[PDB]
Amino acid sequence: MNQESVVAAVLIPINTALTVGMMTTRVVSPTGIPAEDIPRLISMQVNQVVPMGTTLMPDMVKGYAPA
Repeated sequence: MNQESVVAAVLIPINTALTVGMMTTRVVSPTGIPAEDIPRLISMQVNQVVPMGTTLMPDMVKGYAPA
């Protein structure tokens, strides 16, 4: 029951295009966006200032959506 969740590998500001070099996978709680959405978050900007280490949420990304 330990699924890797997207984690701001770096200080991700608001309305900031997400990249593969900005996010990361880590077993954080609560478990947010799946590491499988990492490549789905790319090109997508955040709707909030997400600090480095702050789990990425689905309601914390613009134009985002599950798959």
